[PDB]
Amino acid sequence: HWGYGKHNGPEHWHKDFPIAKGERQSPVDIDTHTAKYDPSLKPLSVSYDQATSLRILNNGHAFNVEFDDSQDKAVLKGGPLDGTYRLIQFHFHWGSLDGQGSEHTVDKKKYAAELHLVHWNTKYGDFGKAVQQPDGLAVLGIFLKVGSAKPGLQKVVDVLDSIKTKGKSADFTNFDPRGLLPESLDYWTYPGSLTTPPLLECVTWIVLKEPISVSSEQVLKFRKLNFNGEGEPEELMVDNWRPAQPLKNRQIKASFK
Ligand SMILES: NS(=O)(=O)c1ccc(NC(=S)Nc2cccc(I)c2)cc1
Ligand SMILES: [Zn+2]
Repeated sequence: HWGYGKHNGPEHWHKDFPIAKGERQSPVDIDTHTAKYDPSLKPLSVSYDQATSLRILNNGHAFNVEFDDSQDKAVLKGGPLDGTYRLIQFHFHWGSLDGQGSEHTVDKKKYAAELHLVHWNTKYGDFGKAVQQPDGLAVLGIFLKVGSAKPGLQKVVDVLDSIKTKGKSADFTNFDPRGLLPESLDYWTYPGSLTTPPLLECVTWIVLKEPISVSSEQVLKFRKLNFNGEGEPEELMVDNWRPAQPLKNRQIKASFK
């Protein structure tokens, strides 16, 4: 199975998922001097006030906080998007050290971690149909740097003990994802892919300019999670990030001058 180790990591993925070398792969480096301001871009609309979180899951690659997406409760729209995208889950990618961990980079700078809030286009009826479409998903990416703690993250951090190993899940209702956002909604956007297998080229990427700060103690507890299942040799869940992929024939647009 694919992973992030020496023998099954990002350099291996193309063998089972040929699209790894495709024309709109993610993540990418965001070159801030080359990204063009696009005045025709609309403000982002994040409507999370009716969000219903259900569960948190260690899936052996990261942990997912899952939401009830059987109704328009938590949706993303506007920006570069047409139509409504429902929140289905969010997850993080992070490093073994504070100097690495994000998937996207900004002028080659790596952040300590990166949050992905995953949304699917309601015109395709379910998530499985949506990932088969070029405009099927919208993922909102948010960088994390280490500094002051993020109060809105602590509920997540405190449950990680109960989902230490692969396949474990825990009840996680009444969590408000609005506590994970930065102040500004300024963003870059470009067409890309899932950053893990099957690497489908179905994503409109929306990456926020402003990082959130988390504490060293918060990211430390990320790093205490396990890739392996219970009763297996311990491998710490760290460096579950794919590095920057060739931009090729794409332009990154900025929502801001
Ligand atoms: N890291 S990311 O580009 O935000 C991202 C978002 C969603 C997924 N995978 C979803 S949740 N599961 C999935 C998707 C497509 C096919 C299959 I099989 C499983 C995988 C990666
Ligand atoms: Zn991700």
